Amino acid sequence: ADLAFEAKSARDYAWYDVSSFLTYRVLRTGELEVRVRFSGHDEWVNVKTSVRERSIPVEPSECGRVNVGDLLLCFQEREDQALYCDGHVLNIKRGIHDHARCNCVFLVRYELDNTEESLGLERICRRPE
Ligand SMILES: OC[C@H]1O[C@H](O[C@H]2[C@H](O)[C@@H](O)[C@H](OCCCCC3CCCCC3)O[C@@H]2CO)[C@H](O)[C@@H](O)[C@@H]1O
Ligand SMILES: [Zn+2]
Repeated sequence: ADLAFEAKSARDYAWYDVSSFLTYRVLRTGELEVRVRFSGHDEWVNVKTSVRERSIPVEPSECGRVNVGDLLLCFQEREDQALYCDGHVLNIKRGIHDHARCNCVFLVRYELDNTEESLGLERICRRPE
């Protein structure tokens, strides 16, 4: 299977699945940027910093491969809005569960503002590798 990607947006700092790439441009400065179309509107995003390989769901049977200090894309639901953004695992309370669903609790620290939330596996994706 081929590489899929996600891009970070300058509007909200959240990551969105990239559908396709349209063109590119070089800045006076030398930074390279890329015009990205999102799946589901259109943006210039820095290649080095704001585009990476798509995060990957964790299945309950493999919840053990998530550790502290791991970087994860987290579904951060609030008021109304819901953003997928980066946080790091600070701590894990492992639960008693089978392959069907994971009741482990992952305390994450969101990178942007250092706020803290407790998430289920269902609201986190790991990074490749
Ligand atoms: O590249 C900058 C940093 O992040 C990397 O991940 C990112 C990396 O940033 C970025 O350059 C690289 O961009 C690849 C973006 C894909 C460009 C687009 C692809 C479809 C059509 C061709 C053009 O993606 C890496 C993942 O392949 C690496 O994880 C990191 O080591 C590296 O320093
Ligand atoms: Zn688990």
